[PDB]
Amino acid sequence: MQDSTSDLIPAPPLSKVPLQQNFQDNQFQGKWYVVGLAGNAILREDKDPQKMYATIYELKEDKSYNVTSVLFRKKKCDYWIRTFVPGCQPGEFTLGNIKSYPGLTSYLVRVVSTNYNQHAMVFFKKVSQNREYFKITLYGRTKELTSELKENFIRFSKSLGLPENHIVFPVPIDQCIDG
Repeated sequence: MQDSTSDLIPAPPLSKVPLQQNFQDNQFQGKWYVVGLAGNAILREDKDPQKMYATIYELKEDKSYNVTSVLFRKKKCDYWIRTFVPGCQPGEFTLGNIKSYPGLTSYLVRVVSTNYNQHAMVFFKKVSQNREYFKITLYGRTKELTSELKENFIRFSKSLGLPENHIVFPVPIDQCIDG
């Protein structure tokens, strides 16, 4: 080292960090296909790639979401649920009961921009008693998306988020409706 190196990129603006308008819970609740995964505390290893899964957002008549994440087995798909609830208004939600929770310190969720006919992007941020990690995902609320969406998800995140940490889309297809 000790020579010209790669520190060219300037401070990345929020341009990769927009937020959904006043979209409503009562119609937003649905089932997306997990299509990319990036965060500072996320483990993307070439040796051990992450299989993609699915998650369904189901609102309840009490400004709250019960979210079902679907996973793949060798020939079965199973369900597990986490809850999400809007903070004070639409656009901001939290997970669990971090106010009442012991080792959960601060869980805030804010989807960036959805395109429910193609794709949507999530900004997930949370802390445990003393751990700080955040994750951003892109998934497909439709049966199919675009083949450009692969390069486009990398190039958009790359231009704004460069290769800072574990920010990639190690998510193949393998939709569980085909199994």
